[PDB]
Amino acid sequence: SGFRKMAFPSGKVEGCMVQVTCGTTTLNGLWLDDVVYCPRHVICTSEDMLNPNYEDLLIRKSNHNFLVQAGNVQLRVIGHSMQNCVLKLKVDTANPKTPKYKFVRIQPGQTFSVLACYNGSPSGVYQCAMRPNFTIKGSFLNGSCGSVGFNIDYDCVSFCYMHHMELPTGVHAGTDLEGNFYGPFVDRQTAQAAGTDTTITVNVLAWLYAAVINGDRWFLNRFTTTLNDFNLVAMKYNYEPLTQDHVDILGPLSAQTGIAVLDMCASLKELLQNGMNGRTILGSALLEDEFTPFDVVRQC
Amino acid sequence: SGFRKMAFPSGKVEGCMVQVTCGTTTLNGLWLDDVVYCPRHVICTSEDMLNPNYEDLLIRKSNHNFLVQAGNVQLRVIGHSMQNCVLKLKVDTANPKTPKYKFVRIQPGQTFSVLACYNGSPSGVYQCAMRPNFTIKGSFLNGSCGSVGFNIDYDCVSFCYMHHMELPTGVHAGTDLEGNFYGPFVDRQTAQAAGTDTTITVNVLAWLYAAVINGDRWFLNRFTTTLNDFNLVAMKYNYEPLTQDHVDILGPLSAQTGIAVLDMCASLKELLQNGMNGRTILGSALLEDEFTPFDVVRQCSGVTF
Ligand SMILES: O=C(Cc1cncc(Cl)c1)Nc1cncc2ccccc12
Ligand SMILES: O=C(Cc1cncc(Cl)c1)Nc1cncc2ccccc12
Ligand SMILES: [Cl-]
Repeated sequence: SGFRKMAFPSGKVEGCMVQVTCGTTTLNGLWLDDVVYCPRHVICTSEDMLNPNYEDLLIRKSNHNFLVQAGNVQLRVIGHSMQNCVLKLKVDTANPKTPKYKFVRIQPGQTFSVLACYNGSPSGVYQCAMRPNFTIKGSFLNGSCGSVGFNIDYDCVSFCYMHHMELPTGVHAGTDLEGNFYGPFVDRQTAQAAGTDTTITVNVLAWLYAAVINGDRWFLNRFTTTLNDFNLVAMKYNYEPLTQDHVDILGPLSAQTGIAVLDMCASLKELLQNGMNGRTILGSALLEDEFTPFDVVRQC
Repeated sequence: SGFRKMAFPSGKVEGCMVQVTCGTTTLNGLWLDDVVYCPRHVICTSEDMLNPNYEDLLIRKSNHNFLVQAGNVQLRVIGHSMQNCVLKLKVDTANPKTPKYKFVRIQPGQTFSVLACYNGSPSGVYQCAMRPNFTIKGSFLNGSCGSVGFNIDYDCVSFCYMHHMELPTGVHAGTDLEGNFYGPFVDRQTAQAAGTDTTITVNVLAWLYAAVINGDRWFLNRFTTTLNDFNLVAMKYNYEPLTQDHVDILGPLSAQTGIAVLDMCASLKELLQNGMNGRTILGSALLEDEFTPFDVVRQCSGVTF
């Protein structure tokens, strides 16, 4: 019993964190096999942050301009290339602690663990979700760039995020491990704003199922709803539309608890209308949307 | 920016997790040097659990009755002994991944990271606090016994908790690494109930400072209070008393934000008597009490391990 925001154990990722220095800038890199991946903005100066020409800046660099430190050992860069917004530094040593891994691009609503790092050293691990506006609500200070988001599948690490920047509202933007940004963001200091965020509806429903599995039933009601009526109500509270894919994904939780998805959708509509009235669900006074249907099944 | 419930990086502890099997029971063990530590209830049957004589049950066991598995390698047990509610299995191999470590007993209100394990394999890591009623509000399924709680200080792991059981309310009880239970709990299948819990006041204040550091100031007010008046109010809402030690510990956060501790207590007093009024603090509609003053400083200053 119990329901916690739970991150994956970070050990497999910790053995991959290195420090990358280029001139006066120091950030984190991910060392897998003989390649160190890091945000390409490590090559930028003060004059190169509004409109950097990364191809132009990178061509002026030599391998010895990149200082890579893995623990107290300096690694030798023997090649460099850019793939979208990530810099790939070929090193003369394969990381002996390289886990079984994959690079996966995730969709909004998906969760992942973040190993927040500074100077190539892991400082904390937390859990977050890719918001519908493609930002993440992380906990990051200056120097955290290059920190990664991941999930674990048995013994395989799926790297899904690399931290690049903090937007004016304090939220964070980054890329997959192929350097493709999540969202309409660019690695430039030009004025950028995250779109209005919305609640991840499928995740809230999954968390309501987690609460039922844990014995919390106060919010249940005798009503059901059509998918369309639910979506008309949901949109008014800035909740993401619930698709037939989401209904299908909630099938196993629906089968386990005996509460049909549209029946739970009517509970959610009622909660949105009434609030909680001094009550909590799984120790929370707000509807939690950073647990996917997959997370709920795994944890329960 | 941002404020998350953040656990310590679990790698140093992951390299210590092993699976311990005794008869039909399988749980987790902590392999440090040449000793595997695990809950002594691994030697119990369902009947033994009802009223166990652990000295009697342990004397009947031989080293070969304990199957210890570290990854896909079986370790050989060469000795066994009991220290309070923890079983210590001497193995013929020192764990090459043994980090610098200490066994520390924590106080209620202190936080720590839990590496939840099943079959000697780490499955998740989460941050929690030792409640004032000595339970932890964890997330554990059957097979999680032997999962450990820890903190990291520089490169040293301080092991502070080992999971033993789930109480009827769904909360969890366990011991320090010397086998001494936190709280008035016993390792027996019997009627046990956690006491009425209270809010960790010093931690709520630390989290209010974290909110101010992150730009959330709506709850601040012009008022201050005496420590006695605050404690009279706090006692009424099932909040732990705030001591002069807690006030001193909140000193650095008070200096950084410019809000005296008793000034933040007057904000907390008003939050208690009046509620949040539709507002949130750090994305929460409840006052969070599972971040200590040290956790707030660590997170808002980026300390690494
Ligand atoms: O945002 C940047 C640098 C940067 C700026 N403009 C564009 C790019 Cl691609 C990168 N860094 C930071 C990341 N995360 C949290 C931070 C908290 C404080 C200060 C800096 C932080
Ligand atoms: O509580 C026990 C076994 C036990 C029973 N009586 C006394 C002792 Cl010392 C130990 N196990 C469990 C621990 N944590 C979460 C669990 C969720 C479901 C089922 C079992 C769980
Ligand atoms: Cl402090």
